[PDB]
Amino acid sequence: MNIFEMLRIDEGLRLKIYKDTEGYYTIGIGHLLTKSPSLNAAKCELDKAIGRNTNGVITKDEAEKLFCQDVDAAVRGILRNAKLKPVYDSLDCVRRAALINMVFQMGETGVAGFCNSLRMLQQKRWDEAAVNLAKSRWYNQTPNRAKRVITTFRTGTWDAYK
Ligand SMILES: [Cl-]
Ligand code: NA
Repeated sequence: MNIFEMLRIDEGLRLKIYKDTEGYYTIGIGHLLTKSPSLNAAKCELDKAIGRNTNGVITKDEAEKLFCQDVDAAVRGILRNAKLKPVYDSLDCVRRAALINMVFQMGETGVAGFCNSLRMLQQKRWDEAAVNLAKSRWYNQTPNRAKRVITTFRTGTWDAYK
């Protein structure tokens, strides 16, 4: 069990363009295509991201390649961010996955704005971090996923993904 398996559980897999929980055109394993309401714009982004004329449908291999790149981009966003890197560096491998999961879902800037939660995580105040992380739009809008990620921070185990 690892960051790829964890996000595959949380994001699912769709080979045709769908809308994410915010209503944004998405494909694959949670690959955001655009925030524009135009499905044509989403199709351009898809074709640009895949390197061929897709007409809104990709293969599982293409979805997994986007997923590889997206996980890498989440880690890169963490490592380049002055607020996120010290937290990441302080965490064990399982909790690092939980932080990557948040960045994959919400982006570097959004997660870097959890300033109190980030301090509690760095100080290994797990129960207090868990309570603070739930005081968020994130928890309220996607509570089942947030609960799994928070449980991962609270326990340092994969128990919520079993
Ligand atoms: Cl959810
Ligand atoms: Na939707």
